[PDB]
Amino acid sequence: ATNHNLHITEKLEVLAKAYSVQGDKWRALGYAKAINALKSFHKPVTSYQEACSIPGIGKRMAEKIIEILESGHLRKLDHISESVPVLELFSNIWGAGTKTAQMWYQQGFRSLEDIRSQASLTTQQAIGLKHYSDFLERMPREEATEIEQTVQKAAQAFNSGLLCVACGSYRRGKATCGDVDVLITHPDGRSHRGIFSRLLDSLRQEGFLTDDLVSQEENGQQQKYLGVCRLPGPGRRHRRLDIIVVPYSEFACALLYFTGSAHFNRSMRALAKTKGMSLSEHALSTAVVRNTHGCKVGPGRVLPTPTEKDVFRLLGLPYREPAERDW
DNA sequence: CGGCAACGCAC
DNA sequence: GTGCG
DNA sequence: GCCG
Ligand code: NA
Ligand code: NA
Ligand code: NA
Repeated sequence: ATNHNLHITEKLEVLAKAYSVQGDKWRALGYAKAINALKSFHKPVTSYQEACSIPGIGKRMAEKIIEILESGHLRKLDHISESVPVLELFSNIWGAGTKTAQMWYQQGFRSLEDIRSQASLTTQQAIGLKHYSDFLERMPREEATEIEQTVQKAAQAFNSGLLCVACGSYRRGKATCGDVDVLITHPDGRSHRGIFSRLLDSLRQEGFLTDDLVSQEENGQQQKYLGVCRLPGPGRRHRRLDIIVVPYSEFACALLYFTGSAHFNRSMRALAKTKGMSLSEHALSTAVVRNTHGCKVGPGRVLPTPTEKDVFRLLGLPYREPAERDW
């Protein structure tokens, strides 16, 4: 879908990025949703009233949209802190968010070399810094495929019945991916247990995993690994890789969650909410039991969902293919 | 005005 | 408990 | 920022 409001959305993206790097995530979110709507509008926006009519665009956003449209500029841009470029630079380091970026900036740091030479770094941040360039690039989906096949080969050697699927943007069909998230499970509902640890060991022994950001995270019955991998061969770059092992009964909800996108997951959680349910990476459940003070006193009950279609069905929604889940 | 999800891990 | 993804 |  052609963007008939490019000059507009271009200036709005710069402002949104400013808010995002300085910590105002909620304000940045609002901009991102409004920007999406603009890029996909059938024609160049021509009036404030019309702008206001689009879902996601309120008075404030319409006010800026019309300003750019009629004046060609957005004055709010000329008042952006000069620090934004550096705050984005620092926040591009895996493990370093806005607060850390802010702190380093207040210490006078301005470049990556400054960081490497004078900044205090967590273990995760040091790995993120040393792979700065590799991690900022989006890999061709062809490489993500090789990464997924590598994990799957190691996994299936332990149990040929395991089901492995790369999620994230890869599953949504994008030509390039910022990372690879391999979701692993077993149809018999129990054989996924005792795989996670030895799978990581096997991949580590074979030289595929090069650094661990979080060797193991236990979220209910789900086990997650966050790390760094590199395919064999000269010229290969280091890439971000997550491996998640889950019980079959939660496979559909895990698939949906890790496939995303982050915006799609938000709309689905909100929608589940309007229907007295909650949707997480674990399951689709009925609303939690609350007391006189609207406080969690008892978990809602899990509504079994064998496949993603079941989740949409129970939510009264038409099924949506992964490629259609950017928003 | 408050919600926009909730959570685990590193520190 | 803060920060991060 | 947007929305109820
Ligand atoms: Na600003
Ligand atoms: Na970061
Ligand atoms: Na507010």
